[PDB]
Amino acid sequence: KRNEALRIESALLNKIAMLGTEKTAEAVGVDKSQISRWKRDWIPKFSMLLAVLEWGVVDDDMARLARQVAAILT
DNA sequence: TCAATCAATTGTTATCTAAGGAAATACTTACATATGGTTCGTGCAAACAAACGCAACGAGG
Repeated sequence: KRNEALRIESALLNKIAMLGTEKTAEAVGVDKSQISRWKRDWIPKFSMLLAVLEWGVVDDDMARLARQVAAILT
């Protein structure tokens, strides 16, 4: 669960970074500072919970690989 | 016939220099209320951070 927690934290932080701390705050309903500080404080803890809760999702690179394979075959 | 001087009792102070050895543990007021401090998540502005566009400069041709 340790490495799953690390993976989930990395995926979450990547999603926030891609969407944008400012944009993520605007969509969530908080201030950019709140997202910036959740990234430091709770995202690791929530990530460990997800690792235990077994909510891990497919890594996006392998997702792109699967999409490409499904396009090439079909 | 009082007091200056001996005499026994009481209290204070002293007993070498270094190196090793680690310390311990009984002896239980309780329930309620006011207040206030501390922790925590938030917002706002400030303070950094990335990545360009433009212009000036200074070397190359």
